[PDB]
Amino acid sequence: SIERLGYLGFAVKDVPAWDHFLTKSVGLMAAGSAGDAALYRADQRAWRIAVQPGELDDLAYAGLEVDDAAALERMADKLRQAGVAFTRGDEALMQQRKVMGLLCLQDPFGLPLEIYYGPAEIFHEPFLPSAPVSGFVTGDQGIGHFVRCVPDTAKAMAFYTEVLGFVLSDIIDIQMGPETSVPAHFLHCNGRHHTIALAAFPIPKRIHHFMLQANTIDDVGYAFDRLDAAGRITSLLGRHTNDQTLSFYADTPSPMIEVEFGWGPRTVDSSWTVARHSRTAMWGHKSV
Amino acid sequence: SIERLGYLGFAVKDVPAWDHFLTKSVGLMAAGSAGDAALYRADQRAWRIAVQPGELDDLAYAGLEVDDAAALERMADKLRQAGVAFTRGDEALMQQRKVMGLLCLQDPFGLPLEIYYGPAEIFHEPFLPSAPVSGFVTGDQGIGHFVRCVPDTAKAMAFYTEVLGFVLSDIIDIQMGPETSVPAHFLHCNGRHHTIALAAFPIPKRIHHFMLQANTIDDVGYAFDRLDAAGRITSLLGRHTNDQTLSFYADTPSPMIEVEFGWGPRTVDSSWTVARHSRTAMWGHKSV
Amino acid sequence: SIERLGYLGFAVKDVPAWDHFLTKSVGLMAAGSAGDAALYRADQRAWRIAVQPGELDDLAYAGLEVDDAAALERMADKLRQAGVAFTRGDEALMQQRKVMGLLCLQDPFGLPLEIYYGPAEIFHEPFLPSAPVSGFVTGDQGIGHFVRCVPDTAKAMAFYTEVLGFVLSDIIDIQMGPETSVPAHFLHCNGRHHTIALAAFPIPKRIHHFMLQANTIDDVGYAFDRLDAAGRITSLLGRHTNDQTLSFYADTPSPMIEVEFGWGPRTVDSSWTVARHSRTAMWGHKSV
Amino acid sequence: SIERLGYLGFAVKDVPAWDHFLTKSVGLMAAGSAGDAALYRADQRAWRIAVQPGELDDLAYAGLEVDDAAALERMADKLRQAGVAFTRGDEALMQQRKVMGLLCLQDPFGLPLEIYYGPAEIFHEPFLPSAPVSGFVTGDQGIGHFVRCVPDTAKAMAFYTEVLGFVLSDIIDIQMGPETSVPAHFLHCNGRHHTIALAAFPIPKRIHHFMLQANTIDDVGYAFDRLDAAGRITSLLGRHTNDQTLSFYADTPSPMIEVEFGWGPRTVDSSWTVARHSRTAMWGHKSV
Amino acid sequence: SIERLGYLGFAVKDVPAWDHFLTKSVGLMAAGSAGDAALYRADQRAWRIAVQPGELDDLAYAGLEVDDAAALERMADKLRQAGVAFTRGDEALMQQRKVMGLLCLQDPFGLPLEIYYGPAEIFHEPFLPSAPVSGFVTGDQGIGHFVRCVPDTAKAMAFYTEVLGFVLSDIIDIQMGPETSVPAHFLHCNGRHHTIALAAFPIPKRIHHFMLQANTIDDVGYAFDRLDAAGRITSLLGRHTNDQTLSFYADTPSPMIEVEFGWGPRTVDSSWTVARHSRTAMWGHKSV
Amino acid sequence: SIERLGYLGFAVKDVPAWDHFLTKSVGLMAAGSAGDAALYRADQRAWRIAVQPGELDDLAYAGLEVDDAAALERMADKLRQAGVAFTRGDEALMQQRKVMGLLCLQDPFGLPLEIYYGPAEIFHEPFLPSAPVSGFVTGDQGIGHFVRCVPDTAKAMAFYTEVLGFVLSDIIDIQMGPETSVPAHFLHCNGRHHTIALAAFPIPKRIHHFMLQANTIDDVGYAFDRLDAAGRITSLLGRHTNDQTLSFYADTPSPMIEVEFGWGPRTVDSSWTVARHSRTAMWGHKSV
Amino acid sequence: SIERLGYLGFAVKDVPAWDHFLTKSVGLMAAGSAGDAALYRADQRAWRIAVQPGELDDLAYAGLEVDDAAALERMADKLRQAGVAFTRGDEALMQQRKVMGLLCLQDPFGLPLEIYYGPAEIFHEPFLPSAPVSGFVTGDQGIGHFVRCVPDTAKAMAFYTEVLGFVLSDIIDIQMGPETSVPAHFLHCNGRHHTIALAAFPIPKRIHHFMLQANTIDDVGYAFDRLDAAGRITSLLGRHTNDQTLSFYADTPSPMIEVEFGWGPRTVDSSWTVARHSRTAMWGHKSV
Ligand SMILES: [Fe+2]
Ligand SMILES: [Fe+2]
Ligand SMILES: [Fe+2]
Ligand SMILES: [Fe+2]
Ligand SMILES: [Fe+2]
Ligand SMILES: [Fe+2]
Ligand SMILES: [Fe+2]
Repeated sequence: SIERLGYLGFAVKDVPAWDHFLTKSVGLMAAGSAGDAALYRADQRAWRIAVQPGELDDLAYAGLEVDDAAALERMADKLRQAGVAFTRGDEALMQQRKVMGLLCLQDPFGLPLEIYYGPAEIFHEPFLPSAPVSGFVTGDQGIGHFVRCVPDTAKAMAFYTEVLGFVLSDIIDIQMGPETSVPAHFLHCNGRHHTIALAAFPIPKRIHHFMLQANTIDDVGYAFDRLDAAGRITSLLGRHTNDQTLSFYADTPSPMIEVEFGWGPRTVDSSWTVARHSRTAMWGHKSV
Repeated sequence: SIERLGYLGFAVKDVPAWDHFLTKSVGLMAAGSAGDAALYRADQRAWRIAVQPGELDDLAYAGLEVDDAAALERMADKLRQAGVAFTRGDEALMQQRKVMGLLCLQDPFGLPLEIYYGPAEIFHEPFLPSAPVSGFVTGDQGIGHFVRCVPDTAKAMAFYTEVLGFVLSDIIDIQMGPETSVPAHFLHCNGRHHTIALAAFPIPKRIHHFMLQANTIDDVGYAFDRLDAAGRITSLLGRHTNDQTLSFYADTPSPMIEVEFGWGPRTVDSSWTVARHSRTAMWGHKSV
Repeated sequence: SIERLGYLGFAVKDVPAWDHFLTKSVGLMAAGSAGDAALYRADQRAWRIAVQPGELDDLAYAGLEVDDAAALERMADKLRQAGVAFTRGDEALMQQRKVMGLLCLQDPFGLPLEIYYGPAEIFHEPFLPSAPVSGFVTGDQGIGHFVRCVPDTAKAMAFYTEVLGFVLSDIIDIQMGPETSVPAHFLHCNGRHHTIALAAFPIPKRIHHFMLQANTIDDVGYAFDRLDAAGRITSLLGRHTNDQTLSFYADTPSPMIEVEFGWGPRTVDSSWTVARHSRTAMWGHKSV
Repeated sequence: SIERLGYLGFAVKDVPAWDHFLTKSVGLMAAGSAGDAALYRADQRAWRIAVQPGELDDLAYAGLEVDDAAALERMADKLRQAGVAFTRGDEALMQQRKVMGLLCLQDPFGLPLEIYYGPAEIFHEPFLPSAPVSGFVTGDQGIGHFVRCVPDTAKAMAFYTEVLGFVLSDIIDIQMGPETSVPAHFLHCNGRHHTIALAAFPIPKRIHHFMLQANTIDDVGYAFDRLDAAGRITSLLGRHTNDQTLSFYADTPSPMIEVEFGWGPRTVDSSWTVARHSRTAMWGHKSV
Repeated sequence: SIERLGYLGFAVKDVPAWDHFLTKSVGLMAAGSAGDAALYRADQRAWRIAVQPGELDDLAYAGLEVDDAAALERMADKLRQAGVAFTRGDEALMQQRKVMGLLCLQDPFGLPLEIYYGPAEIFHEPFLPSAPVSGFVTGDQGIGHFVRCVPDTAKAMAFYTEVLGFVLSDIIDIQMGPETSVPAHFLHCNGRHHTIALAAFPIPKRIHHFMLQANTIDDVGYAFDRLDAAGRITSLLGRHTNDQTLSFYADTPSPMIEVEFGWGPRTVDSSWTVARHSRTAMWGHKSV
Repeated sequence: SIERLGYLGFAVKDVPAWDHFLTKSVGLMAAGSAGDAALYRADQRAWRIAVQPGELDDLAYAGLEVDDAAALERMADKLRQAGVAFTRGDEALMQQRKVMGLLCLQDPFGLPLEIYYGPAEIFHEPFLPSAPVSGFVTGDQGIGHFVRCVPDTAKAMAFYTEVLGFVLSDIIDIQMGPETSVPAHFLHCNGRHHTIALAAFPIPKRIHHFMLQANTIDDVGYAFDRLDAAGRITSLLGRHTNDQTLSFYADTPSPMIEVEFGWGPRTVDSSWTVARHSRTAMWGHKSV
Repeated sequence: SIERLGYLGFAVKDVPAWDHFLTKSVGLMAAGSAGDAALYRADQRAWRIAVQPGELDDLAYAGLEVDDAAALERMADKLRQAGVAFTRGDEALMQQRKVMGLLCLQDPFGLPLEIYYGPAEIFHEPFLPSAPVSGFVTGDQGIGHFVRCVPDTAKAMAFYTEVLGFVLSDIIDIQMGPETSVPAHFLHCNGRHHTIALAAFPIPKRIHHFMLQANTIDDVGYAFDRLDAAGRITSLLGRHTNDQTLSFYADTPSPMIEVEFGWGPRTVDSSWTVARHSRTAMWGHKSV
C-alpha cells in the first residue's frame, strides 16, 4: 500500500504568479528547476511542489511514496493483479523527479499518479522559508492532502482503497443547495487524518484544494494576512469537524483551485472509527 | 467482534420524568427527537440515549458499534455461522438511529441488539451539559456499561463471548441471602473494564443498571447531591472491587432500574487476568 | 495596591438583550438578581457582571479587589494621602455587592470605582455555562480587562499608577486617521498583561470594550459563530501584538461598547519591560 | 505458557517460627487459615504464601498462574502432548487454594506444581503489613522468584522451557570451590528478570531461596535490621550482576532455605539477550 | 542598574560587505534604514544592529536597556552622583533609535553608551532570517555580549560595576605570549553569563568581538560552513570554560573585529561564584 | 537475522600504538588479554575490541550477535540454505572470544565474520574509561558501525540483506572526483541508523572506518582535542546527512583505517523510508 | 557568611598510603602537586583535597568559600568585630591554594580555617576518576562535610553560627556507653544538610570523619567493595536518621580518622525545622 503523498506537480498558465504565491504568500522555499518545472521545498526533500507551464491550470501529477524498492515491486504486482495499466518511469523521468524508481499510471478519472521510492534529500541546504512560517508538518505524514473531484465516488473509492491501500476515515455530507449534498469520503494511508478525499463536486478541476500544515497557530494567522493582502482569501479562519484542522482557504492563481493553510488536526490510526458528519466546519470557515 | 457499546434506548411510562432525570439530574444534553424518541447527548455523538413511551419501563435496545462497513459484514457472517437470526435495518431505521448500517437481532433472552457502523457526529453543536458535569469518559470505550439480567449465565456467556467477541474480565460472587450468592460475570470489548456484565438476579427487568463515567470526582459528588435532592439515591458513595469505579447508585424513574454515576476506574487490556472477588464494594456503597 | 479587577456593573437600556447576550452568546451563567440588577457568573464567585436598567448604556461601576480588611484600610490611607474623595459603602451596599467591605470613589473622569474585600463564593452551586464554553481564566488575574476612555491619559496614568498601584506594561500607538494616532497605555496589577488600558479615544463611552478570557481556542471559535449568528461581530479573529490575546470583538447591545472574547495571552511579572508597538494586531482583527 | 508465579506453600517443622518470621520480620500480613495451612498476604490476593506443618522443612508446592480457563486447557493439552502426568484439582483443592481451576503435576525432580486460573482477590480487606514495609512489587510479575535445585539442569531446562514456556534470561557460573562452578540458569515468563532459576547445587532442599521484592530501598534496609535482630542474616547487602536486584539474604526457620529481600531489579522483554556472568554479585553480598 | 544589552551600532568602511555578512552569512533579517544606518533584526525588536558608513570600522555605540522611565531617571541619578557626564537624547535621536527615552554618555575609554527605555517591537512583521538559522536567544538576556578592550581593567571594572551595576561572573587568564597573560573579566547584568567582558588586549579596536546565540547546535554548524565559504573563519568550533558557549569565531568585514556565533551556554544568577580559569577553551577553538 | 555488531578484532603492525590510541586517546578501558590479543572495553561486556599483532593492519574479524542458542541455529540454517560455507567455532575459540557458541564464515569478499550468542559480561568490574569520556552508547545497538569496502556493492548487498538480514536505511552518493561518485549503502539491523555500510571505495583496506558513539557532545569535543594533540585528526567536527551523527574522524595507527567518534544520531525502525543524499555532510567535516 | 566547604588539607605520616587510598579506593583524580602537597580532584576544581607529609596524621586546614571579593572583606569585618584574630594570606599562599584571596584564622580549638574566594577551575582537563565512580555531588554544596571534635560544643557552636554564619539543622544524641551520650550538632551553610557537625567525642583527632557524596547508589556499593578489599571497612552500609545519607564508613590511613562514602541525602533550606534524634542510623551502619 501507498505510505504517503510525497509531491505535487501543477501545470499552470501563470508561472510567475504561482512562483510569487508559493514563496511570498505561502512561504515555501524556491529550489531551482528541473527541466521546465520550477521547484519548491517545504522541508528536507529536494522538492515537494513543481510548477510547469501549461493550459490545464490544474494538478498535473501526484507522487505517492513507498518505503523501498521491494515495496514498489509489490505495488506493481497489485496493479497487474487489478488490471490497472502502468509503465515504469525511464531514467530521464527518474532524474526529473529525483527518485530511485517509479511507476506511472492514472486513477480511473485521468489524474496521473506516480508511485515511487527513494526520494532525494538535501540536508546540506537546510530549509529556509520565503515568508514567515516556522515550518511544516510533513515527515511520515507526507506533504499534506488534496480533495480529488470525481464523477463516481464509489468507483474512485474502490480504486483508492482496494488497489492503492488507502483506508476510509469518515464521511461528510456537504450541503450544496437546498436539498442537495455531496458525500465527501476522507481517506488516510498514515497518521494524517486524510491524504486524499473524494467528492463528486460540480467543478471542472481535478482537485478542489491542496492543504499544507504549518507548525503553529501563529503561522496560520500570519499566512491569512499575507493571502488577504494578495486579495486571495476564500474562507475565514475555521476548524473542520472531522480532522479538526484549523485553517483558512485561499485561491491559487489557477481558477477554481484553492489552497488550505492549517494547523493542529487530529491524527489517526488502526482504531479510527468511521463516522458521518453533517457539516464541514465545527466553527468558522465562513465563505467570502 | 463488537468494538464498544454506543447507545441505549429505553421505553418508559413517564417520559417527562425521564427527561428531567437525564438532564437536570444526570447532566445530559437534550438533543431533540427522532420519531417518538427524545434524544440525549453526552459528547460529540448526535445521540447516546433515547427515551420513547412504552409500558416496558425497561431497556428497549442496545447499540453495539463496529468501526466500518466491512466489520459489519464480518459480524453478519459470525451471526450466520452461529445460527443467530438477524435482519438488516431498513432505510427508515438507519435514519432513525443516525447510522450508516445496522443488523437487528436479540440476545438469547430477548434483549434487542443493534450492531451498527457509521454513527453521526455533530461537532458544530458542541456538547453543553444540562447540569454541572465537566464531561463524560466515552471515546473508544463507548458510552458506559450495563448489567444484563439473565436466567442462565452460561448460555448468555457463550453468546456474548463466542458470537459477539466480548472477553471475560472477572467474576464477583454477589451475596444475596444468608447462603445464596450470584456469580456476576464482567465482560469487556475494549479498555473499559466491562461494557456488559451478566448476572442471574431475581429482578423482572432486562438490566439492573447502566453506568455513565464522569471526568472528575467532584462531578460524582455534585451529582450525588442532585440525585439526593430528587429522593433517588440507592447507594452511598463507594468504590468497586473489580473495576475500582468510584460511584453511587440511584433509581431511574423506571422501577427496578438504577443508574450508576462514577469516576476513576481501572482500564483493561490483553493482559487482564481473570480473578474472583467475594464482594462488590472495596469500600462504601452502603445500600439505602 | 489593587490586586485585581473583580466585577463590572452595566446600566443599560435593553436589559433583556443584555441578558440574552451574556448567556446564550457569551456563555455566562445567570445567577439571579440583587435589587434591580441581574447577576451573571463566570466561575465560583457569586457574581461577576451585573446588569441594571439605565439610560447610560455604559459601564456604571468597576470593582477593584484587595485580599483582606487591612489591605482595604491601607487603600483608604492611600486615598486620604492623595486627596481623593471616598465614602465607605454602607451595609445595604455591602449586601448588594456581596462583599465584606468597600470604598466608593471615582477615577478623575467620573467612572465609579469600588475597592472591596471579602467577596462571596458559592462552590455548592457549581458554574454551569449557558452556551458551550469550557470555562474562563479568572482566579488571581480577576475577571478580565477593560479599555478606559479618558480625555487626558497623563492625568489618568498618574491616578491609576500612583494612587491605585497599577503598573505600565506597554504602549501601542493606535493609528486613527492618516496622520493621527492615540497612545494606548496598558496597565497591570497582577499576572494579567493588562487589567485596565487607558486611551484618549473620540468615543462617548466610559469604555471601549471589556474582555473575557476563555480556556481554549475552540471556546473562542465557537463563540465567534454564536456572535456572528447574532449579527454582532466587529472584528475577525486576530491576535494582539502586546498581550498576544487571540480574540475577536463584537458589539454588546449598548452602542459603542464592545466585548472581546479571547484566549492564550502572555502573562506578566516584575520583569516585564516597557516597550512600544505601532499596531494593535500581530495578525488578523480586520474590522468588519 | 505460564504467565507468572502466584503462590508458594511450605511444609515446616516450626509453624510458629515461620509465622513470626513472615510477619514480624518479613512484613507479610497474616490472613487466617485454610485447612491446616496458615496464610500470608503481600497484596490484594487472598493469599500468597501458605505454611503447613510437615517434616519436609521445604517448599511443598508452587502455584503457576495463567490468565483464564481456556489458557488452563491449553496447558493441559501441552502436558498431554509432552507425556507429563497430571490430575485435575478437585473441588476441595480448588476451595483450599481459592482458585477456579487447577492442574496438579510435578517437575521432573519431584516438586509439586499447580497450574491454575481465577485466583481470589479481597480488595475489601486492604493489605496491612505486619512490619514496616511500604509494599511489594507483584502484579503481572507475580509474587517473586525462587531458585530450584536440580540434579540435571539440562533435563530441568527442557521441561521448564519446552513444556511450561519459560524463557532463558541468562546464566551465571557460580564458583563453589577452587576449580568447581555451577551454571545457574535464570528463566523468565513475564517482565520479572527471573521467576525460576535452575542450579545443580549440592543442597538437600528443593530450593535454595525464594525472593520478595519491596517497593523502596529503605524497605530493604529496614528489613535487614529486623532480620539481623533475629540473628538470621546470611549475606550483607549487595546487588546481583544479572537482574541487578539489590538485596540481602537471611535464613528462614527451615534449615538450608533462605529468603532474599530486595529492591530495584532490571526487567525483561522479548529483546533480552542471553549473556553469561562469572559472578553473582556486581557488588556486596559478602557471606556471613 | 542596566538590565541588558539591547543594540549595537557599527560605523564601517564597507557597508555592502557588512550587509551581506549580517544577512547571508549570519542570518539576520534586513529591516530597512533609519537615517544613514542600515538596520538588522534578530527577533521582534524593530532593530538590533545598525550599520552606518564611517572610517572607524568599529563599534560606534552600544544600547543599554532599562525596563521603564523611572528606571531611566534612577540611572541619570547614578550618573550624576558618580560625576559621569551625560546628555539627554533629543527627539531626533529618540526617533532614530526608536526608543522612548535615552541618556548619552561614554565609558571611561571613549565608547559611546546609550541607556534607554521603551524600545519598539514589530510583531506584525514577524522575524524572517536571511540564512538558515532557527532563531536567536535574546529576550531578557538581550542581544548577546561583547568583549570591550580597555587600557586599564581596574578603572573599567569600577565604572561598569559601581556606576552601571554589572556584576563580575569570573576571570580567565588569557595567555598571550610565553610569559604574558591578560586577565579578562566577565560581567553579567541578567542571566546571560556575560554581557560585557573587559580585557587589556593590544588591539586597536574598541571591541574584540560581539556574540550572537542561536537556538540549536545545527544553527551553529550550518553558520560555520557559510562563514567558511566566505573565507572568514578564525577559530574552529569549540566550547568556552566559563560560560560553556559552544561557538566558532569569524572575521567581520572590519579588520580586527570578529563575530562569535554560539549555542548552549550556562546561565547565571545571584548564586554565581567568582572563579578563575587558566584557559578560554574547555575544548576546541583552535585558531586558524 | 543478525541482531547487532558486538565486537571487532584488528590485526596490526604496531600493537603499542594501538594500545595507546584506544586508551589514552579514544578512552576505552584496557581489559587484559586473551591469547595474543589485547582486549579493550567500552561497557559491561568483557571485551569489545581486540588487537593482535599482524601484518594486515586491518580489521581481522567482526562479531555479529544473536540473542540465544536457537537463533544461532536458525542462522546456521540460513547459511546452509544460501550455500554459504561456515564452521562451528571449537571450544578454544569459544573460550578466546568469551562466547557460548559461534559460527565462523566470511562475507563474499573475504572479511571473516563470527555469528555468536552468549557473550560474557563483567558487572563486578565496572567500566572505567582511560580518558575523559562519560560513556558510550551501546546496548541493543551494539558497539557501533563500520564502513565495509567492497568491489561489488550489489553482490555485497545481496549477502548482507538476504543472508544476514540487514535492511537498507539509505544511500549517499559520495563524490570522489569531478564526474565520479560512489553510492554508499547504509544498513541497519536494530535501531542504530547503520551497523554496516557498503561502498566501492578505491582503498586497499577491508574497512574505511569504525565508529564509536559517546554519550555527550562534550565527550566528542574533548576527544577531538586528544586526537589533535596526537596529530591524528582527518576531519573537522561535522554532522552527517543521513544518520545525523555529529562526529570527527581521525587516523588509527593502521594506515588508511580511520576512527569516527560521534554523538547524537537519529535512530531507525520499521518505518524508515529509503532516501538518497548527495552529500555525506549536512555541515562541517572538512577534510584536513 | 560562609557559603560552602571547598577544600581540605591533611598532614599525614604515610603519603603513599593516602595517595593509593584517595585514588584507587575512593576514586579521586590525582592532580599533581603544589609545594609539598599532593593534590586530588573530585570535579572541575583544580583541587579539592591536599595531602602533605606531617606527624599530625590529621586535618591540617579547611577551606571555607565565599562568592566574591566583597564577601571576603565582609567576613574580615565579622572577624574584626568578633575579636577573632586573622591574617591575610600572602601571595605565596594564594598561589599554593590557587585562590584570589584568603583570610587565615583558627576555630576556638585550634583547627586552621582559610576563608577564600576565587578558586581555580580547569575545565580543559576534565575530571577522570581513578576508580569506578560516576561522579561526586559538589557544586553549590561544596565538597562534602566533616565532623569536628571539640571539648566544648556550646563554645564551638557560638563561633560557627555567630561568627561564620552556619545554621543548626538538628541534633543527634549519640549513645557512647550505658548511660553516656554526646549531643552532636549538625550545621549547614547551604543546601547540604550539614557541612560541619560538632561533637564532644573522646577522640584525639580534630575530626572524626569527612564525607564525600557520590552520584549513584552503585557508586557507593562498588566503593564499599574496594575499601573492603583494602581491609578498611568500619561500618556496614546504612542510612542516617537526620540527613538520610546512605553510606558506609572506612578507615583512612591516619588512625582514628574515617571517611564516609555516601549517596542520596535530604537537602535543606530556610524552612528546616530543628529536631532531635536518638540514634545516628535510621537503618544499618553496624560497626565492624
Ligand atoms: Fe482540506
Ligand atoms: Fe456498574
Ligand atoms: Fe482587550
Ligand atoms: Fe534470588
Ligand atoms: Fe564571546
Ligand atoms: Fe561512520
Ligand atoms: Fe557524615
